[PDB]
This record gives sequence, C-alpha cells and structure tokens, in this order.
Amino acid sequence: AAAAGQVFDVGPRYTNLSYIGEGAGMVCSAYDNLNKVRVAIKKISPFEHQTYCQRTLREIKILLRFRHENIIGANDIIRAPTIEQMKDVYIVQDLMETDLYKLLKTQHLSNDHICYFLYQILRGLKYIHSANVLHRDLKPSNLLLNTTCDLKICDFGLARVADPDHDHTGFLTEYVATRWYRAPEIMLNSKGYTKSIDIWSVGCILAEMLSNRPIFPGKHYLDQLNHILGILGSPSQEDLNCIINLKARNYLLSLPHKNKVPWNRLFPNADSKALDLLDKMLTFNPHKRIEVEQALAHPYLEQYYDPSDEPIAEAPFKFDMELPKEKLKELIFEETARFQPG
Repeated sequence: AAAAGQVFDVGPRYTNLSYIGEGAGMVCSAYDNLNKVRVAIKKISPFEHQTYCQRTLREIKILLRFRHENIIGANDIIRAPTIEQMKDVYIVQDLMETDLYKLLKTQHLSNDHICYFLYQILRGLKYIHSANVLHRDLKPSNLLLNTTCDLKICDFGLARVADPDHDHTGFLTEYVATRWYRAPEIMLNSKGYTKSIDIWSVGCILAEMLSNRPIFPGKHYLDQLNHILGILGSPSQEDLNCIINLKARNYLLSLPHKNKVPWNRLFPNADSKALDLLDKMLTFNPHKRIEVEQALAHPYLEQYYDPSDEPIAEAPFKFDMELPKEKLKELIFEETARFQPG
C-alpha cells in the first residue's frame, strides 16, 4: 500500500520515495524518519530463481559481518515477520549519489581524485582480503561515491572464501564475473579463488580512471586475453613455466610474439608513480602481482598510507559457495532476524 513507478512498502520508518532503479528488483531513495537523513533502499525479490537466492544470501551474510568505511553496509533490512509472508527483502543503505561507472561517463578525474579513490578502493579491499574473502566482481559500477568523494565497495554476490589450494582448473573454463576486469589466469588455469584476482580488477579500474575508457574491452572470452597480451606483450618463459596446464601453455605458445606497449605511451598524461603501481597490479603472473598491502604502501599513495588507520577484520569468514531454494529462504530469514523488533 505505497507504490513507486511497483510495490515499495518500507514500513512506517521510510517515506518520500523516489526511483533510481533497476539494479539487483529496483532502487529508490527515501526519507528516514528515525535519523531524518535521506537513504537508499534496494528491493530484492529472489525467492523464485534459486541462483538469485544464493547471491542474496551471500551478499546479506557479508554485508552484515563486514564493518568498514569503504564498504557499503546494510543499515536496515526489511522483510515480513514470517517466512510464509516473506516475498521481498529490502536493504537500506547509506545514500550514495553516484558510482564510478556513471562518473567516468562524463567527468575527467584529476590526479588527486584518482589517488584518493584508489587509496579508498584498496583500503576497503584490505579489509575484505583480511577476512579471507574475495570480491571477484570489482568494476567501476560496484564502486559507490557520495558528494564528498567517499568511496564504498558494494555487490558481494559473486564473493567467495579464498581457497588457493583449489584454484587450478582447465583451459577455457567458463567464468561468471565481468569480462573486462577478468585476470588472464581466469582464461587459462584459474577458478578465481585467490586474492590476486581482485588486484587485477583494481588495476583495470586504475587504468580506466586515467583515461576514462576500459583498458581491456574484449568482446568475448578469448578476445579478452588477446587484449591483455596486446598491451602486456607475450609472457616470458618463466611465466609460461608457472602454467603447468598443457592446453593453456600450448595455446599461448601458438600465438605470434607481441612486445609490451609501455604504460607511458598508453597514458602520457599520467603520474609516473601511478604507472609504476599500475604495472605492478597488471602483472601477468599472479604470483608476482602486488598484494593489497604492498599497493597501499606504494609511493603513489604516500599522502594517504597509514596502516594503523587501515583496519583488518576481527576474524576470517566462514563459507559461502553453496542447498535447495527453500532452505536458502530460511537462511535469509534467519540472517535478517536482528532487524526485527519481533
């Protein structure tokens, strides 16, 4: 009994709705009457398809367990008082005006902005990684921004617990995360269960911040690899020897030789410390790729770096990655109980 454009009934607490929609259901802003601030509300309607259930549960479990200035929280979650009556779930969050994807369509960023956004991306990422979680879908639309340049990472639906022991797979194994921000190893021999997959995406985001265009816009699964290799050049023998997978190694060896395009050719207006950090994020071999704490400690970020102000999670995270649709509904109901006066 309160609509927008569908039903969007968010109790007595939240009023003066206004569409911003099509994200997960639909998104509105709304006046919060207990805190008198405007806030964002996302309506989730996932109990039909069993995969949107999994993404929803995963996202709720993470959002509630994580507490960090550069990671979007869930201030409130609204659903029916019973499982029977629960059809929709609404997640209430800090209202963030824009995201980096929308910003970059229209705005050039000064070096000071690039530096600050990157610092905040990596500060959030350090927390995430310290919990043994991988985000796995970092991209400019998953980076929210407010009018005062605060950056918050959102969308933990593809997130997983890190599992480097079980990261190997065969050549051309299908993947779900967004193509342009996929590390080379996803196409070759990785399931994306190590931390280095997120650092690659961050590197892609940096490159995008410096030029306002995706650095590796592959049209489909292997074109992505040829984009990467067209800039980085052919992998060294020693990087090839880290790929044991014969199908992947022989594929790479079949390719004509390509030299590196130097970053300063691609990004002639860029701060050279920015390009050095970029280089180290967009390293072909995931074993040699810089880690989140090394990136924060890089000279480019020296105006911000302060590890005592770069918090870590209080304990490791415990196993997303799995259950029929009816059990999932029940877990979601149980995970959201703390917001019920009930």
